[PDB]
Amino acid sequence: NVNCTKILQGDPEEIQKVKLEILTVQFKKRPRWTPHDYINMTRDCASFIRTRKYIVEPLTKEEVGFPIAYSIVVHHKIEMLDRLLRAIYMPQNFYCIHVDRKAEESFLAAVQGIASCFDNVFVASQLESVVYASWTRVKADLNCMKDLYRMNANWKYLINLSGMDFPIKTNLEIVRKLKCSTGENNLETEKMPPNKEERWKKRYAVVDGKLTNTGIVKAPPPLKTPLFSGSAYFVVTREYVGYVLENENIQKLMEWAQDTYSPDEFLWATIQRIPEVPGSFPSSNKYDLSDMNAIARFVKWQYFEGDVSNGAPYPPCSGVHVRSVCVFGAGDLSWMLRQHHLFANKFDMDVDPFAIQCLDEHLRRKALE
Ligand SMILES: *[C@@H]1O[C@H](CO[C@@H]2O[C@@H](C)[C@@H](O)[C@@H](O)[C@@H]2O)[C@@H](O[C@@H]2O[C@H](CO)[C@@H](O)[C@H](O)[C@H]2NC(C)=O)[C@H](O)[C@H]1NC(C)=O
Ligand SMILES: O=c1ccn([C@@H]2O[C@H](COP(=O)(O)OP(=O)(O)O)[C@@H](O)[C@H]2O)c(=O)[nH]1
Ligand SMILES: *[C@@H]1O[C@H](CO)[C@@H](O)[C@H](O)[C@H]1NC(C)=O
Ligand code: NA
Repeated sequence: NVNCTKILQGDPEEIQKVKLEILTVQFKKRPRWTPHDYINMTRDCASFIRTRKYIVEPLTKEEVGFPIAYSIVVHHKIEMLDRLLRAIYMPQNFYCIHVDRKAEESFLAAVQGIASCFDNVFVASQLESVVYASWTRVKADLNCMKDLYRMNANWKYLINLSGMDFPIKTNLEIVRKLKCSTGENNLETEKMPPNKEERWKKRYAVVDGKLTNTGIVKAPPPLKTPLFSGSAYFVVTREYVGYVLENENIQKLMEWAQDTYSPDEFLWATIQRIPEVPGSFPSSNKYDLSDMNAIARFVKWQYFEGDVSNGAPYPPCSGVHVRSVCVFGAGDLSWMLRQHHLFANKFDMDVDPFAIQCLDEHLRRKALE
């Protein structure tokens, strides 16, 4: 009933039609799949793959010759994970899923179910209990990095994702952008703004499942170069993964970073400017990369949204905001798709499944050409 073609072109009438449908009593009562449904469905992997329409064969030789690794950190919403995995799944790639140690038993079993169906999807060999804004969020990605670097020698790039991400490019287009990177990494990395300093000048501790400022003053970072500011999300070469897992100075930086607030938002940005890190850029601010100029992740921050022809980096959210981040509505997609980033965040089947559906369809159609 929803014309996804009109949605992707940005037709206000079709968008309004989605907005109205979302408001109905009938929509909010719609039947949802449970983690138990997934435990059930994945007993028969052949039928699960067929039914859910995973892609079982690589689409081009170009893609076959360019394997990609993914690290996916999740804790809930099994249906969104299955949609995300299906959208990015290729037989030649690798997928490590980190399930939060605190997640529900049934969710963890459902993730293991899905993973058991694929030789190249698997659960991280070590799980962290992930506390919001803490080191354990970084630690989750490092765990996956460790597994992936050991399991195969031939993948080119690692991309980290969360459970509520969605691709806005096909595998083929991602591979081509990565080939265009020429062994360089790509992620946000900008001069540290002075209002983010309280996050690492002080020691933070977990008090009652919650990361809190102790007020204790930290030693300076063990680094010649500056700290840089960025995001949790990155696109990095295998050689970078290797270096970071084994280099001693990087290790000291990480150990120093453990008791900071949101270390994920400076750790990667910072390492990317250390000389000798594979794929790194010089620390000169001429090479700084903003979130819009990097390709890693398109994200809309509430306080930045506005009139793009008036200086706003992107137009207002059409979904809803959660902690200042736009969760995308169908009205966001048109503009989003003209951007160069590989993935976007956040989506949510509970808020606007029509956004995901149209994006999902468009990408599958586009790929099968
Ligand atoms: C596993 O699933 C099958 C199919 O159930 C359907 O799909 C599921 C994912 C979920 O959405 C269910 O609500 C759907 O009905 C189950 O087989 C069904 O069993 C019910 C109850 O006896 C029956 O009414 C249906 O006709 C059956 N459908 C089919 C296709 O056989 C099955 O019971 C589930 N098994 C377990 C162990 O939970
Ligand atoms: O209890 C939690 C909460 C968060 N996460 C993960 O941490 C990452 C970041 O979560 P989110 O994007 O919601 O944090 P925020 O958007 O508020 O910065 C995601 O991969 C989540 O799956 C987690 O593993 N356990
Ligand atoms: C959806 O809209 C497009 C573009 O306006 C139109 O060409 C197409 O026929 C429509 N699809 C259906 C099945 O109604
Ligand atoms: Na597996």
